[PDB]
Amino acid sequence: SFSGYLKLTDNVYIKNADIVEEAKKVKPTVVVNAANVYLKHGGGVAGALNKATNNAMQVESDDYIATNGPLKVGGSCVLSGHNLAKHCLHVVGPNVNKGEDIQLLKSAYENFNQHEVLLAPLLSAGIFGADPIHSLRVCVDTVRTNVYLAVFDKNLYDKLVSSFL
Ligand SMILES: Cc1nc(C#N)c(N)o1
Repeated sequence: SFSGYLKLTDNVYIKNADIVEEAKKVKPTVVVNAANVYLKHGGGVAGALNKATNNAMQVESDDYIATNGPLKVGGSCVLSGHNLAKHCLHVVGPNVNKGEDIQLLKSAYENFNQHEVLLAPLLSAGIFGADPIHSLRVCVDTVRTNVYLAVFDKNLYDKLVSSFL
């Protein structure tokens, strides 16, 4: 199962890891993708997860969008986890660089409560432009299920752990 995680709360764990390598190792039931409403997995966590699936995640996602239309900011959909997980929960956190409402971050984390255990990144962090310290706070105050957070950046991981209240 999940190894080397630091326990933050009753249900939130954190590790300095590449979520792709973590998913390939653990093969979790659910890996969370830091998705956008169009499921265009170009960069950040989404680009990395999609590249690990040899673009199969993008092909599946394009068919999903053709059928259903775009997701809402704060929403999610469950698709295949391909070679990374049983399922991928594509969750859209607000993108601060596109001027989206940061208050939607709690709605985005609420999607995690539909899954007993997840491997996930910090929503709206990285190229989505939100403060990762704030994202971790919203995560711990919103998610009640077991969430294993993978933080790619070592310096950010250290800052997150050392400043955790
Ligand atoms: C290549 C890569 N970039 C990230 C991020 N963020 C990741 N998980 O893997």
